[PDB]
Amino acid sequence: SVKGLVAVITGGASGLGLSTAKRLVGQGATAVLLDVPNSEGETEAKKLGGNCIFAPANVTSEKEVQAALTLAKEKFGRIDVAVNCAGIAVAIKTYHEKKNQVHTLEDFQRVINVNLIGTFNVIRLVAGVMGQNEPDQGGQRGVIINTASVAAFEGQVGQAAYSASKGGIVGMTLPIARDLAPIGIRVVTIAPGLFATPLLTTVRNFLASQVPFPSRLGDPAEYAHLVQMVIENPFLNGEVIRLDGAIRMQP
Amino acid sequence: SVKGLVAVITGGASGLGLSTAKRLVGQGATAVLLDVPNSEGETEAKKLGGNCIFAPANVTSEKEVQAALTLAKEKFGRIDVAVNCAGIAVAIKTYHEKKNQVHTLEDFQRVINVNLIGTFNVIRLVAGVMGQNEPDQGGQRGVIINTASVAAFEGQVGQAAYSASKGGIVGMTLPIARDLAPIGIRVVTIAPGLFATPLLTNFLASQVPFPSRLGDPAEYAHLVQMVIENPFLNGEVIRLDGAIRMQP
Amino acid sequence: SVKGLVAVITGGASGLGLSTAKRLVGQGATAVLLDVPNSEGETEAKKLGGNCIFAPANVTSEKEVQAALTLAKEKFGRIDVAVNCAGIAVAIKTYHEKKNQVHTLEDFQRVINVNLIGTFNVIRLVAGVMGQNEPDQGGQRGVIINTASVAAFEGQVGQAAYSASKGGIVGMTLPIARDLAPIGIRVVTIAPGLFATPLLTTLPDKVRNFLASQVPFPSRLGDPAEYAHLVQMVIENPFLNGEVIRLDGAIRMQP
Amino acid sequence: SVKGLVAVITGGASGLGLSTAKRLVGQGATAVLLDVPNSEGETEAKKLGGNCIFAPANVTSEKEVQAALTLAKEKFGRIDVAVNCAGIAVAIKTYHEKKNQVHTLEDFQRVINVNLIGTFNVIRLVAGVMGQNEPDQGGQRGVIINTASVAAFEGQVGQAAYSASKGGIVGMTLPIARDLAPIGIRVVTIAPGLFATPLLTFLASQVPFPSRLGDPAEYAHLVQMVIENPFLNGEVIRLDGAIRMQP
Ligand SMILES: NC(=O)c1ccc[n+]([C@@H]2O[C@H](COP(=O)([O-])OP(=O)(O)OC[C@H]3O[C@@H](n4cnc5c(N)ncnc54)[C@H](O)[C@@H]3O)[C@@H](O)[C@H]2O)c1
Ligand SMILES: NC(=O)c1ccc[n+]([C@@H]2O[C@H](COP(=O)([O-])OP(=O)(O)OC[C@H]3O[C@@H](n4cnc5c(N)ncnc54)[C@H](O)[C@@H]3O)[C@@H](O)[C@H]2O)c1
Ligand SMILES: NC(=O)c1ccc[n+]([C@@H]2O[C@H](COP(=O)([O-])OP(=O)(O)OC[C@H]3O[C@@H](n4cnc5c(N)ncnc54)[C@H](O)[C@@H]3O)[C@@H](O)[C@H]2O)c1
Ligand SMILES: NC(=O)c1ccc[n+]([C@@H]2O[C@H](COP(=O)([O-])OP(=O)(O)OC[C@H]3O[C@@H](n4cnc5c(N)ncnc54)[C@H](O)[C@@H]3O)[C@@H](O)[C@H]2O)c1
Repeated sequence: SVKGLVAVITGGASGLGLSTAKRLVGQGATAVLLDVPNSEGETEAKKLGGNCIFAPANVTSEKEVQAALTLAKEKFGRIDVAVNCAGIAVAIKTYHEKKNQVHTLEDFQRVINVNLIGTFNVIRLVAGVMGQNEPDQGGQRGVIINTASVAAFEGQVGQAAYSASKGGIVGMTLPIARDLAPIGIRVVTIAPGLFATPLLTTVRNFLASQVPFPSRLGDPAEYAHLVQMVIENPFLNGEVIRLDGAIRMQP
Repeated sequence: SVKGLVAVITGGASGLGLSTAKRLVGQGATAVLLDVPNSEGETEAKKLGGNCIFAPANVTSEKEVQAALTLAKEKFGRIDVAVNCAGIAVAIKTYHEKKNQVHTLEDFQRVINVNLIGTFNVIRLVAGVMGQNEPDQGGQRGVIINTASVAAFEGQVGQAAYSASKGGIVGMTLPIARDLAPIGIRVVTIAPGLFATPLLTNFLASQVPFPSRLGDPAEYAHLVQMVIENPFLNGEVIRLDGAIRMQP
Repeated sequence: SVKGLVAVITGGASGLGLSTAKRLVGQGATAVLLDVPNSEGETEAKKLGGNCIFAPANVTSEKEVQAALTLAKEKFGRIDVAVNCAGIAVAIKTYHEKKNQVHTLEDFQRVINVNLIGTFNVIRLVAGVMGQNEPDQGGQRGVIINTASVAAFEGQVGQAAYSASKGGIVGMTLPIARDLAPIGIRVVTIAPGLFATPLLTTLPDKVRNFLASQVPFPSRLGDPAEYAHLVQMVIENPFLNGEVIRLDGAIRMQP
Repeated sequence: SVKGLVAVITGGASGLGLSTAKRLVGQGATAVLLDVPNSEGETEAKKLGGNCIFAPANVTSEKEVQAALTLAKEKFGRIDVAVNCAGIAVAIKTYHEKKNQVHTLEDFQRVINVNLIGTFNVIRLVAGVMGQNEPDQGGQRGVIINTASVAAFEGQVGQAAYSASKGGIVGMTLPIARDLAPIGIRVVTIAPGLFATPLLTFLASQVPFPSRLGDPAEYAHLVQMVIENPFLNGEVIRLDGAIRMQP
């Protein structure tokens, strides 16, 4: 059970992170939605009730992420779970032939900074807050769950920056789990396929037609169920799980 | 949830398969333990009550597996879930120079037959029984979960036969999920690390990063329940291993 | 350089194993084609000249493989390299809903037996032969190269048996490398994508006439000589071990 | 044969990139060592003679890489091969309890910027130069080889930033190969284990066989075979003596 756990969920105002918060709060946990000020964070935290609050923060900022973790610790006393869902996507070829356009350096850097450096910035700072917890009976002080993508493995045309960012999350999953093993913090990454979030919601239903079964986009509530299972299962650690209806992405 | 689902669990008399049966029956499902006659299948099925029965079957025998599946379908109405836990292990080097000892072909074949051919035998026969179910509201007719091992990825010295058998389970997970997509059967594989079961029959726990101990069979059972419940998990292998990576 | 090495190449009468033998013999190695009697083995070994001989053997037979290895080792004095290319393919769904047909157990067992158990059979029996070699200055006594397939990773509809057998070769590559590390035999597996060989008749027809469009670049079937070049690089590079290499034009296979 | 090809090798002043340049120039190719101004690049380029020049540049700078590729084109006429070996490493835990010390953001960013963004920076700019080449008889215009690491798969304690950077090179190998397929540029990544370069010079004893650090010239051989094999694309190759890294 997740009842009573405190979860900080980056990208919590929409899509996968919002669905996660709704499921964990419906199961008794407390959630802090960490998302940018221009998001619907405050609306969604109101709708989810008194066990969910909004902490405005950009995951690339050390100050702002420290302030949101400080608010979560003040309000709820501790942090037990962090879910990294904050992310952006772009579709830009390395070299776009009809326009003779090279991918810019700044667009690659922006996707790296939000998705990869932003996820490490939350990990590193939440690990220190989870380390102040007393261990449970099984030695555990917290669980950190990251969101990669099947683009880490079958990146499509146009996905170089996105796939590098998500490959980086995959690549650092095991060394962070090994780093935090002495303090009892599990680190697991989910790699979603194609899900019905603002990111995707003809262009869309072609995509969807490619998922072997079920033959549709993923429902965010399915991601949220996998996050609850990862929190609950004490032995799942250092691993990346595809959640994708058996799709393999073509170019 | 899993309430009302009917599961067939090979290797169900012991270890990971027994723990899986205990958990699903505790959650309201029915389980049929498929295991060899020499096992404690009957006593464990009686202990679990009327929603658990024992069907004696060797998974390399299509006659015995098909009889066990028919007993399950007649007793409980249908089959919704199959979990392949039947398996054996050996630790035999390919070649051992000091004793000039070559791994026998028979010892390799035996592990492939039980672990890999036996798992495929169950999959192919249970698929058509699941195909008889009316699809649920999301189109699903059943879920098949296999047991590979981290030895599919970091096989140790002595594990050539076991690793070939478990790498075959890994390798066929995707094409069987693609085969069965049109009738709504999901296929997922769990790759355990080191677990506390009779398969071990004295320094193993210290290698695991965290938790730094052998896995508890009930943690495998919990992951099985999650795979059964999640409609979108398919064609994937999941390591359940405390972040271990095996050295030689 | 492979000049002077003695290679035993199973599946040597055709396709990838034949091209391998042609390249290695053209670079000065000696090659023993191991392939079934009912094949072009003999003719191809004659066409390749005196450094190429045909040893009839089914890789599922312990006695035939041992007799082919013994023939290589007596004739040429030693065995330095083994290449496993013998294999078969079938396209059979686990369950075919339209025909209400279940994959037979014997069709799965036969593909496992040739592709997986036959490769292990060659490996286990050649390992002791290579361990009689004097180790070179780097400690090496031999190299074993196996052929899996991208089907170990992206098995298609109908490829359950094939992908199980090739997944088995991938899964055992590391433990066999670790087993043979103390006597200096490297173990490497190549996973080809789609190659222009007599094996292609397995695909539908309107599906084979279609392959090239799926390969990003080069946008065509692989040429067997490209597999052979990769085999030569694996034999030459001393530090390649316990690894599987995809050789596929960057394809990822769809269902 | 690589005879006549022009290769730009980042990190060319030392270690794996230098051994690659030595091997390729000894097989008749031409090589441009792209490495920082403070490296020994110019002296190593003179020792290899007229077919090897140095282009001082930091791979994280657009301007300096553009200048380096223009120098390569001006000297040798075209670019056929790029090899990304420029890289750095740190050993810093995500959180170190005994010191109560969080890994700094800046140390992680530095490693990501040189290893990952710097490799993409070279890839994107060299792809435009290789697209100026007429295709060979097989449609190819160039070959780009990157250097990841086994730390992309078994990153050790202290390797978070390095493993993130190297996992990003692995993750982007396939989409970049797919992006550049229509212009005939293959993209392949090598993931070395443990090699005897300045980055390292009991680790030797953990390699199954050969039981030693890798010799840079074995990485160089593997680069030459990737350049020569027309069908290797979108793949990552471990070059590691069968090691699997423990924590
Ligand atoms: N939807 C898919 O199909 C899919 C597939 C694979 C992986 N993902 C990953 O799932 C995660 C969740 O995405 P989603 O589909 O829910 O999309 P979404 O756009 O609905 O939600 C992402 C949220 O992240 C927030 N965010 C973006 N940049 C941020 C920043 N710097 N700091 C703080 N918050 C920031 C956004 O404001 C938004 O609320 C992302 O990491 C995405 O890459 C999505
Ligand atoms: N315990 C571990 O550390 C571990 C780690 C990784 C993978 N696994 C895998 O988990 C699965 C379960 O093993 P376990 O640890 O529970 O061991 P176990 O020995 O306790 O249980 C395996 C059961 O399979 C049965 N079985 C063996 N061969 C059979 C056959 N031909 N037909 C029918 N039943 C047969 C045995 O009688 C036994 O009851 C196996 O596939 C095993 O390879 C185990
Ligand atoms: N051609 C492709 O597209 C492709 C793709 C991936 C993997 N492969 C693998 O490449 C290897 C070579 O296949 P190919 O394409 O060269 O096909 P091929 O049919 O041209 O050659 C395979 C050879 O293996 C021999 N062989 C089959 N069973 C044997 C047995 N029991 N004992 C001894 N020899 C036996 C056959 O007689 C044949 O000469 C096979 O392992 C195949 O699975 C091929
Ligand atoms: N040596 C190993 O054991 C090992 C193992 C795996 C991966 N690698 C990777 O191999 C590659 C080569 O490293 P190496 O071992 O040869 O080490 P090295 O230090 O000998 O060579 C790396 C070179 O990259 C250059 N470089 C660093 N930052 C740069 C920048 N911003 N711009 C331009 N040049 C820059 C350095 O000046 C140096 O000449 C790196 O990517 C390294 O991460 C090395």
